[PDB]
Amino acid sequence: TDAVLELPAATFDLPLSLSGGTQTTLRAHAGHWLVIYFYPKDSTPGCTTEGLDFNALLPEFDKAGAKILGVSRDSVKSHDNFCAKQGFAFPLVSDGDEALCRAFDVIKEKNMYGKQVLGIERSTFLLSPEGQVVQAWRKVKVAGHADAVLAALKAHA
Ligand code: NA
Ligand code: NA
Repeated sequence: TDAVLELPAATFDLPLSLSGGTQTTLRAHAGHWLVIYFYPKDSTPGCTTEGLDFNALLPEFDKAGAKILGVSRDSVKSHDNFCAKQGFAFPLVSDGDEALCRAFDVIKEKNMYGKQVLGIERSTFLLSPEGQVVQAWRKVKVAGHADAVLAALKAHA
């Protein structure tokens, strides 16, 4: 009833490689809210702006017991460098095989260059303590986005 997106059951058990060398799974986050934001490329202007915006709001997400994960298909080492340079205090998922991206249907196609071109569409989701995807933002506008996600989280929580 309250889900806006249905994930395959296996999605919740995928090993997600994080910055810093550990793995997590979505099921491992049971019992608390989770914000998952997908972005197309480490260390680019929009992705850096977005990450810094979430980072600045961490204490507000903490107040709500929520955790955040950023996701792109960059490598663990790329993510480590990005986190260190920017000072991010939340993890980044290295979804190199786009398994998590496909589950959330964020790999979108565009007819461009006389080709069918597939890429990550900037998107964010709110996952409830019981693993339901209860809100989505697609084709995300970075300006104001982290603030809007925090507001929605508070309203849902
Ligand atoms: Na960087
Ligand atoms: Na959760």
